[PDB]
Amino acid sequence: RSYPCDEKKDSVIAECSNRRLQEVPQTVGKYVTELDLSDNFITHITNESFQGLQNLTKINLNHNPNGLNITDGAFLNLKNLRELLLEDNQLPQIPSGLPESLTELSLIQNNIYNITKEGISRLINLKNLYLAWNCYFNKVCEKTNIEDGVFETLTNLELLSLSFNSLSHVPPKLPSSLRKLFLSNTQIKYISEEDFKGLINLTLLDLSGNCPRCFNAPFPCVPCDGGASINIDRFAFQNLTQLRYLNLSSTSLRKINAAWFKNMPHLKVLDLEFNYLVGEIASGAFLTMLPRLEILDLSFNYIKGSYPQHINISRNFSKLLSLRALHLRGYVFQELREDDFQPLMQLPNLSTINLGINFIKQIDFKLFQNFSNLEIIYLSENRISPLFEFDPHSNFYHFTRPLIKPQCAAYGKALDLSLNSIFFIGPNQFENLPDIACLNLSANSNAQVLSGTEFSAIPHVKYLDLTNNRLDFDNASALTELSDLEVLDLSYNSHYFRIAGVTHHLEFIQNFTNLKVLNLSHNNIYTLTDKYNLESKSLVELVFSGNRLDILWNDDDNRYISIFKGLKNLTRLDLSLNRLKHIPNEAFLNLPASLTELHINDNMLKFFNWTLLQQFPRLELLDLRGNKLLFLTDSLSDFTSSLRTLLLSHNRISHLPSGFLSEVSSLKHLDLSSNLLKTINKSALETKTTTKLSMLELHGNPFECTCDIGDFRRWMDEHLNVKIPRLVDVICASPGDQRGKSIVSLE
Amino acid sequence: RSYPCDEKKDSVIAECSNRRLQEVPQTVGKYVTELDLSDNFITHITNESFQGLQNLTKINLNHNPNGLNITDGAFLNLKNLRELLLEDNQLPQIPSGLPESLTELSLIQNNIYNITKEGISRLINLKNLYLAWNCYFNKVCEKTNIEDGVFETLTNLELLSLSFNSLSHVPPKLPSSLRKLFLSNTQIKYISEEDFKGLINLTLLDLSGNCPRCFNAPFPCVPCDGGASINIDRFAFQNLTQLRYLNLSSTSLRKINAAWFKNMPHLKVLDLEFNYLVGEIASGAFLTMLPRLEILDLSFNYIKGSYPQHINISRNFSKLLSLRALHLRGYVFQELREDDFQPLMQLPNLSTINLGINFIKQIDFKLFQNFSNLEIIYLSENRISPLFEFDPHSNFYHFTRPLIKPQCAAYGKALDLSLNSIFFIGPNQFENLPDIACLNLSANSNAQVLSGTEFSAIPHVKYLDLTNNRLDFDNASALTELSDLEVLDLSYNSHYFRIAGVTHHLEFIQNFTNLKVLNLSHNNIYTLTDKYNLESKSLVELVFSGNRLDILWNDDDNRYISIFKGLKNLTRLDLSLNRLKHIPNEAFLNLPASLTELHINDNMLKFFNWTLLQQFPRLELLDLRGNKLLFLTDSLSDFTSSLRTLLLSHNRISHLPSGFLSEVSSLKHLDLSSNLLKTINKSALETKTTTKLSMLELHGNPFECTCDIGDFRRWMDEHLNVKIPRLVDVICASPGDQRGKSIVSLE
Ligand SMILES: *[C@@H]1O[C@H](CO)[C@@H](O[C@@H]2O[C@H](CO)[C@@H](O[C@@H]3O[C@H](CO)[C@@H](O)[C@H](O)[C@@H]3O)[C@H](O)[C@H]2NC(C)=O)[C@H](O)[C@H]1NC(C)=O
Ligand SMILES: *[C@@H]1O[C@H](CO)[C@@H](O[C@@H]2O[C@H](CO)[C@@H](O[C@@H]3O[C@H](CO)[C@@H](O)[C@H](O)[C@@H]3O)[C@H](O)[C@H]2NC(C)=O)[C@H](O)[C@H]1NC(C)=O
Ligand SMILES: *[C@@H]1O[C@H](CO)[C@@H](O[C@@H]2O[C@H](CO)[C@@H](O[C@@H]3O[C@H](CO)[C@@H](O)[C@H](O)[C@@H]3O)[C@H](O)[C@H]2NC(C)=O)[C@H](O)[C@H]1NC(C)=O
Ligand SMILES: *[C@@H]1O[C@H](CO)[C@@H](O[C@@H]2O[C@H](CO)[C@@H](O[C@@H]3O[C@H](CO)[C@@H](O)[C@H](O)[C@@H]3O)[C@H](O)[C@H]2NC(C)=O)[C@H](O)[C@H]1NC(C)=O
Ligand SMILES: CCCCc1cc2c(o1)c(N)nc1ccccc12
Ligand SMILES: CCCCc1cc2c(o1)c(N)nc1ccccc12
Ligand SMILES: *[C@@H]1O[C@H](CO)[C@@H](O)[C@H](O)[C@H]1NC(C)=O
Ligand SMILES: *[C@@H]1O[C@H](CO)[C@@H](O)[C@H](O)[C@H]1NC(C)=O
Ligand SMILES: *[C@@H]1O[C@H](CO)[C@@H](O)[C@H](O)[C@H]1NC(C)=O
Ligand SMILES: *[C@@H]1O[C@H](CO)[C@@H](O)[C@H](O)[C@H]1NC(C)=O
Ligand SMILES: *[C@@H]1O[C@H](CO)[C@@H](O)[C@H](O)[C@H]1NC(C)=O
Ligand SMILES: *[C@@H]1O[C@H](CO)[C@@H](O)[C@H](O)[C@H]1NC(C)=O
Ligand SMILES: *[C@@H]1O[C@H](CO)[C@@H](O)[C@H](O)[C@H]1NC(C)=O
Ligand SMILES: *[C@@H]1O[C@H](CO)[C@@H](O)[C@H](O)[C@H]1NC(C)=O
Ligand SMILES: *[C@@H]1O[C@H](CO)[C@@H](O)[C@H](O)[C@H]1NC(C)=O
Ligand SMILES: *[C@@H]1O[C@H](CO)[C@@H](O)[C@H](O)[C@H]1NC(C)=O
Ligand SMILES: *[C@@H]1O[C@H](CO)[C@@H](O)[C@H](O)[C@H]1NC(C)=O
Ligand SMILES: *[C@@H]1O[C@H](CO)[C@@H](O)[C@H](O)[C@H]1NC(C)=O
Ligand SMILES: *[C@@H]1O[C@H](CO)[C@@H](O)[C@H](O)[C@H]1NC(C)=O
Ligand SMILES: *[C@@H]1O[C@H](CO)[C@@H](O)[C@H](O)[C@H]1NC(C)=O
Ligand SMILES: *[C@@H]1O[C@H](CO)[C@@H](O)[C@H](O)[C@H]1NC(C)=O
Ligand SMILES: *[C@@H]1O[C@H](CO)[C@@H](O)[C@H](O)[C@H]1NC(C)=O
Ligand SMILES: *[C@@H]1O[C@H](CO)[C@@H](O)[C@H](O)[C@H]1NC(C)=O
Ligand SMILES: *[C@@H]1O[C@H](CO)[C@@H](O)[C@H](O)[C@H]1NC(C)=O
Repeated sequence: RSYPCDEKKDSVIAECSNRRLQEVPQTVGKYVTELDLSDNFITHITNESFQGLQNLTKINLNHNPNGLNITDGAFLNLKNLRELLLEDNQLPQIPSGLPESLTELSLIQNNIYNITKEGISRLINLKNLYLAWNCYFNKVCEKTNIEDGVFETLTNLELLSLSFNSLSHVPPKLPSSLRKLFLSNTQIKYISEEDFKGLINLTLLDLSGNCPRCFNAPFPCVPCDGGASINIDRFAFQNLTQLRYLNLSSTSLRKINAAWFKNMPHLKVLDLEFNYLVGEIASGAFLTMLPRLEILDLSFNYIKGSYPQHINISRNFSKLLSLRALHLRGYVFQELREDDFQPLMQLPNLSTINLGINFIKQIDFKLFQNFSNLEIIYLSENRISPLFEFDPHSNFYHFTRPLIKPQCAAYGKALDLSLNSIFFIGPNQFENLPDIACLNLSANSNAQVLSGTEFSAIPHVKYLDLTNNRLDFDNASALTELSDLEVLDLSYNSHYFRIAGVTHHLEFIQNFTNLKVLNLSHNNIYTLTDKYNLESKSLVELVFSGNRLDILWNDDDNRYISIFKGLKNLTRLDLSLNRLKHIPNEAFLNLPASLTELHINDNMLKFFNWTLLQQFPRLELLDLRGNKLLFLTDSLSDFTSSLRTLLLSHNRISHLPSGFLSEVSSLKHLDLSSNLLKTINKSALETKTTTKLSMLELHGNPFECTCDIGDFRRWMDEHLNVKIPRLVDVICASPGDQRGKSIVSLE
Repeated sequence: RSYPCDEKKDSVIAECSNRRLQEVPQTVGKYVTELDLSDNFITHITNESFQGLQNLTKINLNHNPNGLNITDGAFLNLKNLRELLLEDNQLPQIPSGLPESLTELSLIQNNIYNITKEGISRLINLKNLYLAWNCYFNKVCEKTNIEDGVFETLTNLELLSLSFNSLSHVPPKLPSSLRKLFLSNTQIKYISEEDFKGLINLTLLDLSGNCPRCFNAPFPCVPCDGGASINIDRFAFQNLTQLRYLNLSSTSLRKINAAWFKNMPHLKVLDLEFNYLVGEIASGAFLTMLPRLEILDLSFNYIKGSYPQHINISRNFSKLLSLRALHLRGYVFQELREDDFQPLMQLPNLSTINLGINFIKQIDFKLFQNFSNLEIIYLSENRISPLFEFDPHSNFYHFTRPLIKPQCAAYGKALDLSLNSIFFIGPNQFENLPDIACLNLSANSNAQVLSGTEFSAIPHVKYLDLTNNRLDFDNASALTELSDLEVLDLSYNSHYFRIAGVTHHLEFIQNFTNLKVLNLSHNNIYTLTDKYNLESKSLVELVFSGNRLDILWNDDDNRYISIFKGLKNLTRLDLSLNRLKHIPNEAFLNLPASLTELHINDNMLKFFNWTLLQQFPRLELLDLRGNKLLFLTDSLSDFTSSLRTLLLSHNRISHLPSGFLSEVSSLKHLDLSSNLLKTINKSALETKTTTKLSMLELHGNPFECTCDIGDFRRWMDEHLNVKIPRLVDVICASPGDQRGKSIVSLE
């Protein structure tokens, strides 16, 4: 049994990260090809650390310890080591005597201020070299010395990242093999005609954050004198004929030279965020030179102190024939009129329009249907009313998550109006819109009494997000015009639900013949009007977490005893976070017999009636994590032949009954972590049959490592293929001389 | 080392199929959850076959042997057996005493004519039961007796397949749990009001092939008397409110009762192929009752002997608001005019139109751009000119592969004009078309001299399929108007290439700045005009199989010695099937130094100069399978530190040199199957280092199983994680007493 790592198997990974290791383990399998030792407490690497492990092609030593001392030549023996990750190790230098086999080396987030021939010029197979984020913001550090011609040797180098270092000039003598060159936030003020003249293979150039626009910066930001623009020679990009990505965000551009793009016939992504380009947006010649451009980001180009009535888009936007996505967040303007987006309306592939964070107060919605074919109309975070801190592997200037959840966007055209002030829905709000399938009205503080007409103009919504509002369910016909609805999210509408004296009608749920997923979480539901039962022939999943089943199922009240029984198709039910101390037997018995997955985690349960599992013959997963359960039934084998996964972590169990690990015929995964087990008896292991488990989780119990643990230790050896994860965290609490050892120590 | 099965690891599969096993192996790992024993020579199953293997949830015994004798209660001990596959085993009955744990049982393609309570009524957890294809066509077999109420017990049954059995009537007493009911080709002539009256959960109903349309059938086909229609009671489908799929193909329908669909508000797929519905296509009321229908298949509804001028589509097609795909193959008509498809033109989601196999002679192509948004215009196999045999798990009436290759369709709008008679391209052929990205002109016997203007009206093609034509490359500007082209398929244009006295100009390949993949296979290329070199800065993959490099690289001719050198970006090169007996050193040396993958398989090579691998430092895969190589270099370790996979199966190698399995630092996968190895020496195994292999293939060598094989056998035990597949086929050829044993036998 592999220790302290967990092995996964076109290569074999030893997962050994975040395990408190104070040394490289000397027990790595000889068949391992990738070794992850990140996030431990390792302080020395030498030539003995990985002795003879010639199958290792990748080693991850990021974030050690929690500086890392690597001797000269420590890795030199590894003849096929290709990838070495040494991020966030407080290194003062590039380690010497690295193996010539390397194709990827990462030294991100260290204290390296000297890039030398001695450290890298021998690494002639290098393909990707990451040196970003060694000297930046208000760190105490030195300007980076790049030894003249250090990279010139590296004739296979395709990616070089030097961002977030103090460089002052583009390094000379770069190899023409480069494809991707990242020089963001390097304090370069001037790009010469010579800087990139031989980089005829380059596909990506990142010059962002040189002469930055520092107003309202979320980091320590140092502008060029006067807040001046980066200075880019007219001929700087003359031979960059392979460029697809160009990042000039936060370079304090006021002017774009259209002829910069004369010899980039492939440019596909242009990032121009956080500049001063309102004037170029209105009249820019560069827009005519980009007929293959797919993504244009012009976000945060606002004029400080200016709140113009309208956005001013050049007619030359009509020449962006391949455009797919246009991001215009943070331009800052009051009203969007149809005439204002005329230049975009014939572009055949413009599918995403992003107008987030513009403080727009009014939109002429009819305009969107006159575009050729929008699929994402993203208007989140405006003012519409009724009609180390930075991840070095992510984008610095924006989030990269999808604008609209993929599960909602998969249904078809999407309109996102979240985080505005559309506090009620008037009879004309959705007039003249495309056939919207995905609608987001989250966080509009909406208090509407939905009554069956409000979405009549967009009646084919399939995924509706009404979260974080204050909906008032006073009318049983709410939402019944949406006949095709499949997903409804009503999470965080507690406002009226918490008030006993107003009405709460959830009758409408029965009207949907296509509804599959319903989220009622965090509504503080404790009382309903007239009809006490939820009913649906179609619903498969109900999330009811964060409500008050403790009240609904109070022992003095019989009204809600079948609240979910009428969800005749239900397979997944989440009752977590409902303050439950015990469930009435009759209420448990009235849960739908169709259930396969039942979550009751994070309640306060001291009692569970196991016998009632006899009435759920399709139940595969039962989650009771995070409760106060003091004991387990001794008869689970009599109550289920379907249960596959039983999650019981974070309870107060101190004894495992006879047969618990063997007798349930279908049980594969049993999580008993973070309970109060001191031992596991022989009788628990085996009765008439032998275990069918494939995973048993036990970390965080106070095991007693006397000879009384001997039967379980022998059982572990007889049953190697029962995975017990985190053996390093399956720790003797006693006796004193064994405290802190994994139970897997001692004999 | 697991034998005779190969183990793969949320479950562990023992792959044990097609290994000539004459008995269930008694060596299955106790941790195995799915056991595949299909396609062996097993003839008996008893209660000893799977004794104690309580982790088995799935067993596949299909196609044994190559009848299978299963004793009463043989599987009864397995308490969690869920899936049992027993297809094509010549069973005369349902096995008795099957385990109550079963949720899936397949008895497809047996000799079972009796469905009895004794066999199935105890299986109350069954969810899917397959009994199809036990009595059909001209098999000698009996009508199926279904014991009254046999399925009524099965209150969890969701899928029941009885197709291709002689049933005569729908069985009574079906459980209302059913979701999918397949009764294709069951000789049922009449559907009563009672037949499906309680099936309120049904989503799929398959009644195809009852009262079949037998003209030109590719199987023995028995029509209803007179060729009459199936007889479906008006109220037959009255309660099938959950139906999404309805298959009435080949039921000899002339009339569709529109009110059959009155209570199917969810119907999504309607299959009506091989009927007599020309009159209903022209005027059918049913088209108004299907506003959620996505796929309509009306293929092969032609009137025998009739070749009308035009197709006649009802205006009611305009009511099919959700339609995505319309299949109208085999209607048979002469000309497609714009007025004829008016009813389809406003449907917003109609993305696929399939008019295959109509013998259409003329098309008004401008019509397609007036649809709302077609993405697949499939006109393959028409007459346009210049302007057991059946897989029981597939569809019986059509192929299910995508109409257009997904790699071509991923680029955008697709027009497939393959298998017509467009034998030259005139100046107006592609006028008035949408912006086509994927164009298929395969198999039009096209002899055009392409000259740089023929695709001017559709200049943004990205994936062009010109295979199986007779292109005449007399003009160096061919195809140069397609500036965005990324994939070009010129396979099987040997016609003019085989003629020495006509010109062959391939200069144009250099003009494409986006070209990634070029297929020149099967062109019999042996001579080019003026320029002897292929050149491209962008190309990554060239397929040159099936040409005459043997001639191009003849020792008396220096003209083609750098033919591929100018493909400066190339990583994948396929030179298979070029009749090569030896490659000139200088020609091998002139292959691009960028190569990662090089295929020279299926030539006639007796010589390979291994030393020349020193000039390919990115080479990862080398494929030399299917040649005549008599020996291997002894120095491969000196010639490469990049080679990962070396494929040498089907050559004539009889000795492995010292260090072959250990000394190449990067070599992981070595295929030496089907050579003439008698032994593997100690020195081959290990020299300064020890093996880095993770896979070694050795099946089909004539091994000598004397004590001289002892060093290799010990090495196999020391190196368990070097996978040697198919140990059953790694067979002693000698001595006589060991012949036929796996080398893994004997000590
Ligand atoms: C409707 O609009 C709301 C508000 O814009 C969307 O809420 C946002 O949803 C995203 C995506 O899930 C949340 O980001 C994620 O958060 C977690 C951190 O807890 C992280 O694991 C992910 O990496 C990701 O960043 C975001 O915080 C949340 N914003 C707010 C204010 O709640 C919602 O997704 C939209 N609905 C649809 C259907 O698109
Ligand atoms: C309200 O309840 C729904 C239903 O549970 C929540 O949406 C669901 O959120 C889960 C993630 O918690 C999604 O599952 C995940 O899907 C991703 C992408 O396929 C997968 O990679 C993950 O491993 C996991 O399976 C699930 O798809 C999603 N369902 C739908 C219909 O969107 C929703 O987030 C809840 N709302 C609030 C405000 O919490
Ligand atoms: C352009 O049109 C031609 C002719 O219609 C297409 O050729 C056809 O391609 C399909 C798909 O690959 C072939 O089917 C496949 O064949 C093999 C059997 O060898 C099988 O492995 C697959 O399961 C599949 O059935 C088909 O035989 C072939 N037809 C002919 C007459 O050659 C071609 O794919 C079209 N090109 C594009 C880009 O879509
Ligand atoms: C002419 O040469 C091209 C380039 O090799 C051939 O198309 C390629 O065919 C291979 C299959 O042999 C495709 O790879 C396969 O892709 C599928 C789907 O992703 C994957 O599941 C398989 O495991 C395998 O990777 C490859 O995608 C495809 N390339 C393109 C650009 O379509 C083409 O078939 C050849 N033409 C003739 C007539 O043989
Ligand atoms: C996103 C741009 C930062 C400068 C700015 C503009 C505005 C705000 O902040 C800001 N915080 N609120 C506003 C409210 C109405 C109109 C303009 C703004
Ligand atoms: C696909 C329909 C089978 C009956 C049929 C019609 C025709 C053929 O076969 C057939 N084989 N060739 C034809 C040529 C021109 C017009 C009609 C046909
Ligand atoms: C680094 O570790 C080595 C031993 O591996 C030790 O001799 C040396 O003192 C350490 N270096 C520093 C700067 O602490
Ligand atoms: C530049 O790219 C080409 C492919 O067109 C390639 O052959 C060349 O090796 C690259 N340049 C280098 C490695 O300097
Ligand atoms: C629009 O997108 C489609 C699908 O990706 C592509 O085929 C087409 O060439 C694009 N049109 C333009 C003008 O780029
Ligand atoms: C709609 O779009 C077209 C361009 O496709 C434009 O000419 C026209 O002015 C727009 N119509 C309206 C009403 O804005
Ligand atoms: C709900 O609102 C509708 C539309 O206003 C109204 O006609 C109906 O009477 C109300 N429904 C109730 C009270 O159930
Ligand atoms: C909602 O469903 C009930 C049947 O349970 C029906 O009485 C009611 O009319 C439906 N309401 C609407 C507006 O469809
Ligand atoms: C029950 O759920 C499944 C899965 O979503 C669905 O196929 C079926 O239509 C549902 N049943 C009903 C009556 O709506
Ligand atoms: C379990 O539930 C049933 C009532 O439904 C009862 O017979 C048995 O007493 C229960 N156990 C407990 C602890 O209430
Ligand atoms: C079932 O598999 C587990 C490993 O997942 C193994 O330890 C156990 O012995 C097996 N049980 C039986 C009865 O074979
Ligand atoms: C089937 O095999 C059993 C032994 O397992 C044997 O007794 C019996 O004769 C066989 N049945 C037939 C019909 O051959
Ligand atoms: C019919 O489907 C429903 C879901 O709406 C389900 O509750 C019921 O169990 C199914 N019918 C059966 C099992 O007979
Ligand atoms: C058309 O398809 C889209 C995307 O799948 C879907 O949102 C929409 O509802 C469909 N329109 C109709 C009329 O079915
Ligand atoms: C084009 O399509 C529309 C329906 O969208 C139809 O009314 C019109 O008649 C068609 N035009 C031509 C020229 O066929
Ligand atoms: C190829 O054809 C073009 C168009 O016909 C013609 O103008 C040109 O002269 C020819 N190109 C040659 C012979 O290279
Ligand atoms: C094709 O490429 C060559 C340069 O190698 C150039 O002479 C020729 O003009 C190009 N032809 C066309 C039609 O673009
Ligand atoms: C070489 O190939 C890669 C992968 O397709 C591509 O990124 C690059 O553009 C190519 N180089 C040239 C010069 O076209
Ligand atoms: C391998 O190639 C080179 C010539 O390029 C030569 O030195 C050596 O003789 C060659 N070996 C054979 C067998 O030709
Ligand atoms: C490398 O891994 C193989 C299994 O893939 C193993 O048999 C061999 O002993 C390993 N070699 C070394 C040097 O550890």
